[PDB]
Amino acid sequence: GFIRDVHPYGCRREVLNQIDYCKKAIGFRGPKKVLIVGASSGFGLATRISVAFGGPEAHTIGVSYETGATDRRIGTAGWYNNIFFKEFAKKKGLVAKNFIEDAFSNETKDKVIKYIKDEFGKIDLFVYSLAAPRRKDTGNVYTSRIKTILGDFEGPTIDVERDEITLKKVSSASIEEIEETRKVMGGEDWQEWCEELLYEDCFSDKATTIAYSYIGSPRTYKIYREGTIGIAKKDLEDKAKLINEKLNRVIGGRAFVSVNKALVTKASAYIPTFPLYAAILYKVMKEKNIHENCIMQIERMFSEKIYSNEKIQFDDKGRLRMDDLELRKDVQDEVDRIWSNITPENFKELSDYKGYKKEFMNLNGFDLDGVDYSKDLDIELLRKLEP
Ligand SMILES: NC(=O)c1ccc[n+]([C@@H]2O[C@H](COP(=O)([O-])OP(=O)(O)OC[C@H]3O[C@@H](n4cnc5c(N)ncnc54)[C@H](O)[C@@H]3O)[C@@H](O)[C@H]2O)c1
Ligand code: NA
Repeated sequence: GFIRDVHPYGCRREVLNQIDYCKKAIGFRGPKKVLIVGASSGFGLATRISVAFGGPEAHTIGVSYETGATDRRIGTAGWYNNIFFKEFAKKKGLVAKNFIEDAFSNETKDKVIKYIKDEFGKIDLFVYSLAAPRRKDTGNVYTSRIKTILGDFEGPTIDVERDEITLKKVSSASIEEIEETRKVMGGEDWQEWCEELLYEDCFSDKATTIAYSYIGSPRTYKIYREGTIGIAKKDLEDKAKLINEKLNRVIGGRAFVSVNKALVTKASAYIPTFPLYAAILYKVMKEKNIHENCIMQIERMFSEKIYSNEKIQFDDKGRLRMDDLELRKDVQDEVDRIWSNITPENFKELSDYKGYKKEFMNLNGFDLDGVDYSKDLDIELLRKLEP
């Protein structure tokens, strides 16, 4: 029998690589009691590692939805990340709790809050960053769709299995899809978490909460500012204000949206035009030593913009812009320069495809220096592993 999409110890190592980046950094202080929804991967994971080993030596509750190994299956990356982060966190004497539940349901929130007042203590930083393809409740099921609102979006995607470009297309969304996508990817559940945490008295005074977005360049506005994702994110952005206002009154805190930069996801892999833009961008930004990955993105966000000596610099919209380096004039030009020369035949050498692909396999624990791949694994060893 063979591994599939996830390597369990490549996952250990990847978490560890991000921990080691954090341990070595200039270090910051601020949060001590931290709640993350969507803690098992991407920014949730990086945020969790950045607050635990960034030097705040903070305690964390991760909410995430993942499954593990049975005698037949191997389980998800996020599942293993949760386990290894616990392991490495307890070894440092920090609390890492794991609720592996549906975050959208009330009986989950009640589990979480119940846990906070009883054992954990007042949360000082709340990060909401779950990306689900679907939601529940009531008893209805809403599905998230990546679509336009008018016309078509076609552009190149990257087939990492076959190292080639494929032109893929995205059509227009029905009114209800526009609406299901807003229930999933908008800031409603965020808002409801926030409120229930506030009134059940779980926010430390001046406490902070973020949610994460993406804006992109004009090339992708049809999708990210105009489409079903853009409408979901403009809703999220809107709820940011309605919470900033509240927590500022009741407990003197703040809420806001952080606009992250272009990163390689699985879910970003089959949106048109973005895989290729990001691979180009990766090159551009590497030949300017300003490329950042997920953990550098978050480290920088905390130790320079949120929890630094200086005062917090917001955009003209109440949004923290961590895509500031991505959207710099010189950088965008160079992408637009390279874009017009890219072909299905030469793309591998005009964009940082290598790095783009490396970063894909790494999410899943593949292609990592520090791991023995030809080695075999034991299924009974992975199942006994618990969060
Ligand atoms: N390039 C991009 O398209 C791009 C760039 C920057 C930011 N983003 C934004 O990044 C944010 C996070 O990106 P990511 O890479 O961190 O995502 P990710 O997909 O890696 O993270 C998903 C998290 O959601 C958790 N989750 C999923 N369903 C859940 C559920 N039902 N209940 C509880 N938890 C659940 C998952 O367990 C996981 O923790 C997203 O909000 C996305 O919009 C996207
Ligand atoms: Na996340």
